Amino acid sequence: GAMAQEEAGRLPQVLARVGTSHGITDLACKLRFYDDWAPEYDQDVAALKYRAPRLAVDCLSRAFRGSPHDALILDVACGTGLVAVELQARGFLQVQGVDGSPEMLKQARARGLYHHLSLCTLGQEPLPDPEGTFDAVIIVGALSEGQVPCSAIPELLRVTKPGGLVCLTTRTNPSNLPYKETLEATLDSLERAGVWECLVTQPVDHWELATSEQETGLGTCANDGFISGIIYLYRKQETV
Ligand SMILES: Nc1ncnc2c1ncn2[C@@H]1O[C@H](CSCC[C@H](N)C(=O)O)[C@@H](O)[C@H]1O
Repeated sequence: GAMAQEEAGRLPQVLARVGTSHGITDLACKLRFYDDWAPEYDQDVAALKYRAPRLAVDCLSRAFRGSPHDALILDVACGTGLVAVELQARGFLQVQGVDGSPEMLKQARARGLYHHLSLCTLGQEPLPDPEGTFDAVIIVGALSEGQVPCSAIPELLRVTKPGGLVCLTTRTNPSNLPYKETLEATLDSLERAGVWECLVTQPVDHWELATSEQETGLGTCANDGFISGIIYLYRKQETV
């Protein structure tokens, strides 16, 4: 495909391509190309100031009545080694998930924090784990924008049991800035439906990028008007 299937089906392409299989050398090659930029992505989060991992992990435990020790936690391809290392110290002794880049997998798997990690990118297709599997899931830097199509996230929720916790972070408004409010309304519909109930939304640097204290004036010279980086935690299956 081109441009990761319009900056949406990127990962989804991998499941499509991995279906053929029987190509460990090239399958690694494709991932190897992704990992080429990978290091450039790491520094990118620092520039974005994704506090999520710090507050995100803390917030989950604060709202997570169950112990990550006895509960089964889930992490996605965006389960950066450090989040897991912090997760372990946080009190998570049980973790499962899926990741696309071996380098991303190496931190998690080689770390020895994740009980079981699986290679398999996706996005416009269901998550690898089954429903009612893990008591909670925590992914960072993966959303509708070629990485993890926001419709698929709810699949992660599906693999999460009721009363569980789902934690995610990425660019809130990479595009469709007004759609965020539309997006927020969508969560409420799911909450109302009973699928999941929004708990809290942790602060980030997303507001400042789109809106500047000075004003609209010289907007282009201000390099502002786009909201990015935000974290939030939702409960699994709850009433309104
Ligand atoms: N469902 C999924 N399965 C596997 N990998 C996924 C995934 N969703 C996102 N990813 C990961 O997201 C990255 C996109 S391309 C790599 C860029 C950089 N490593 C980064 O962290 O963004 C890959 O590392 C890929 O493994």
